[PDB]
Amino acid sequence: PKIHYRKDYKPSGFIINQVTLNINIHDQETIVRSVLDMDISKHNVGEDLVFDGVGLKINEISINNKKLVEGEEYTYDNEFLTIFSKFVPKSKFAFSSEVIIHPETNYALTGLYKSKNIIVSQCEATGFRRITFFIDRPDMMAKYDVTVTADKEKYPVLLSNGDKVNEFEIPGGRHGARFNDPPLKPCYLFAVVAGDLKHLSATYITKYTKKKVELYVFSEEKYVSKLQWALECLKKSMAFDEDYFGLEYDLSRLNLVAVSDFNVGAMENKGLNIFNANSLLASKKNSIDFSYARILTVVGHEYFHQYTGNRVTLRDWFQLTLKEGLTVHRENLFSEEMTKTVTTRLSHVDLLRSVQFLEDSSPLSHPIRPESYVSMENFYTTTVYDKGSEVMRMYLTILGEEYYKKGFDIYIKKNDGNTATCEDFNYAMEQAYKMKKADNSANLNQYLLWFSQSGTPHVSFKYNYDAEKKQYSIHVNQYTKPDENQKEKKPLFIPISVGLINPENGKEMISQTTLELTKESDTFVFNNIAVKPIPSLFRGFSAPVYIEDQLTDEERILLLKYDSDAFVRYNSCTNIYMKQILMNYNEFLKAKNEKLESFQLTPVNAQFIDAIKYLLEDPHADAGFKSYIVSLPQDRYIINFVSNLDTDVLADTKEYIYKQIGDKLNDVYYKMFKSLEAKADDLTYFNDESHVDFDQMNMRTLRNTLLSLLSKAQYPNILNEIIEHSKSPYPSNWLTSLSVSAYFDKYFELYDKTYKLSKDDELLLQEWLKTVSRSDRKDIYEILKKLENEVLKDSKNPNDIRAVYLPFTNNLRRFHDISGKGYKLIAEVITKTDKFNPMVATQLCEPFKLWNKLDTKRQELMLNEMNTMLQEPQISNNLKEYLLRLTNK
Ligand SMILES: CC(C)C[C@H](NC(=O)[C@@H](O)[C@H](N)Cc1ccc(OCc2ccccc2)cc1)C(=O)O
Ligand SMILES: [Mg+2]
Ligand SMILES: [Zn+2]
Repeated sequence: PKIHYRKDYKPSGFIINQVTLNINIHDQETIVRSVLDMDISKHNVGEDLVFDGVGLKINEISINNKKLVEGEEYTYDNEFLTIFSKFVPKSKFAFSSEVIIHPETNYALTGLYKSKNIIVSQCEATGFRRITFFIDRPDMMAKYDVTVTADKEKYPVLLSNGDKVNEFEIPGGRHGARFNDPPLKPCYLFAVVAGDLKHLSATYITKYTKKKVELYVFSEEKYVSKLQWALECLKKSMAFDEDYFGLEYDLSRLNLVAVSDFNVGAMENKGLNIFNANSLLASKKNSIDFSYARILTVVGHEYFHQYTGNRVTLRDWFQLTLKEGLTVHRENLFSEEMTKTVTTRLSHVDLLRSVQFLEDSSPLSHPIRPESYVSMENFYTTTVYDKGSEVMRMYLTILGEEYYKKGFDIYIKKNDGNTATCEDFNYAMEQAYKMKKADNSANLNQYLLWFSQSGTPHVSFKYNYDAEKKQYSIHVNQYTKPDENQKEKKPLFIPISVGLINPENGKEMISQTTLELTKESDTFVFNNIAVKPIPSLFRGFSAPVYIEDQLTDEERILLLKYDSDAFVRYNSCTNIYMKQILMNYNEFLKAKNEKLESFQLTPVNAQFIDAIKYLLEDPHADAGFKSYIVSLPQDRYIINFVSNLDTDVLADTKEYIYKQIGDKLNDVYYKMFKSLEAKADDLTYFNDESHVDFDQMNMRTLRNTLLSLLSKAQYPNILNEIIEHSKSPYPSNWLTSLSVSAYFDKYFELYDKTYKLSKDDELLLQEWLKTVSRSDRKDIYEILKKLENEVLKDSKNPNDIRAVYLPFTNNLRRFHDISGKGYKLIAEVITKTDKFNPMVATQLCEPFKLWNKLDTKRQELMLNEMNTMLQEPQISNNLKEYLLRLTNK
């Protein structure tokens, strides 16, 4: 397989100026006629004309309307069409082709495919070449004129990019629409949709130009009543880009379309965003709370690409983080402003430090701008997206809001409807940095290391306080562990937002301060510090690093109680838990290894338990934040701190810590579960489709977390509460009633009740499947088998497959069963899925990412399943490449 290197970028010897498509959809085949108006570029050296073209069946090809003949004048190997240079004109010419494709049997969901009764395209990154021949790379900018025809009764709604310029009838009960999109775009932003779609619409008037924009949200008829929140999210997105960035939408119309079968969450095709239904459709009756934030996130995110990705484009796929990390960052700012809850930021940090930190210490570790790739899996990653987002957010932290906005607007104005690279972004930020520091000497050259260096930096602290001098010192060190990408890691530009808390009264002792650490170590001294402070370090999580605060648990407790920054409070709690987990883990591990007949465990710090109770019982404290403090750190976060992690031992450690705290706090939890009911489950706005209260949803999160704690504990009579909860109108509640009932004889009664409530809404059924999969059941393997036989069957819908299996992979005790049966089961699913959808098969590999972090027995079991998969004669390029990289072959 071909390895592509970043440094080898060279412009094509061809230009494609105009694409004119005719897409004729029939029952058994789709006919795609394409005329490319092309030219020879200044880089041309009289090479062969080579088009990408995957799985296309050629009816004809022609140059200047002269039919070309196979073998003589072109060859085609199902991947590349080669037109021998002697037949390629030397000035402007027309290339035309007619190919046949088969969206009905395209279960890989890339290129043109059928999702239920909707025909839909997915072209990012390399899917356009599965529709027609092209030079399928994002620097080939062209104009598009697209005509789609189809059976009118089956496909009454025809959509593509641009303006609909004509609609016409065709003999045989068919009809057509022509869409012309004169602005240049890369082919990965082409889309087409045909179906019996229903819609909601609104008109948005832009802030400055006062342009009327038509907004249409589409879905199949069955679910059209689930579109209202998306439309509200879209309006919000557009207002935020105006308000924060001063950016308005440029086009007459924006369509959002929900489809049932989709490899990812959504896709920003220009004017025609296409979504996984699970990231567009929601109702209060038929969705869990999580859907509301998800739809807000995904509508926002694809909307923000209209600038960062669609108007300012990528020259090549190595710059992916410049559209994805920057767009994630824009959506984070949006969501933070929309939700007004601290849990928006904390949830993103929680993901980065579990999932992305895991990736960055795995054999898959890469910088946010990789130097090479064989498959797009090397790009579409939590590193590129989420660490990329934190790299983009660090500019805002360094510059502050006014100068960040100034630098952002420099980038937009300079690069609007060109291609840009990460260096172009850094440049624009640097111009702002100069303006802010007040000198053209200052630069951000060191900052560029965040794009090229892999691995997570470790930042550690020592302190000094001189009481006589009133002088306080923070000594900071950074280190990044060498890996496969850099043998010698350089110091990064790390911005460290800090506060100093007076431990006597909880007050801030200094103004807003961001320490700029640019060397391997530095000492920051503060004068006129009246009392020894407790430092509040990396406020807001100000750089994507392992923070080693070297604080005592008494200092962390004081921050947890009294600090002003939510992340630091959360982090201090996290750190207290980690110190406890590592200690108890080692005590259990020693008892297992030494086969001890008796041993001691270090109990949970009582003052920490007291602090949790203090916060829980504070009626002015935030319910979302409360839910994080009563939860231990994610397993995938904890794994970053333990070599040869024995999962069973970790499961015993967690059990012990949870039981220690519950033994003190269960009455508090019960009281709160009851006192929260009225506001959490308030039905006042249940039938107001547009009324979304993120604080109220966080109250339900807290109740549902507490209920789980109480049910695991077999708190007296909790089953009564569980059964009553099953009767709630909110799916978050009644599906929670299912999961927490796992600990009781009522589980299967609730399984049936909740199945019946879920079964007639495709997405709700998927949420039910997740709830069953995640259930803490001793007979979980038998339950999956029942899901497989009765519900999932041979569904190829990636939402169904992911729902049945992924939540189960997080079951620490059972997925990691020492027989290896869990690893076996998931490898079987990956291999089955790989036959028709290599992308989703590769997604299903996720639990294997930490394989080399586990105890040696499990390392061996996982490695055995990965090698079994690798040996499959029919393995896809995508899966093979992924597993080869993961297993360090
Ligand atoms: C909210 C947001 C983070 C949601 C998120 N959306 C996005 O990633 C969009 O903007 C992307 N352009 C859409 C996209 C994502 C992945 C992708 O694979 C190409 C590929 C091919 C082979 C192997 C791995 C990956 C193509 C498009 C979401 O879909 O989950
Ligand atoms: Mg289905
Ligand atoms: Zn994106």
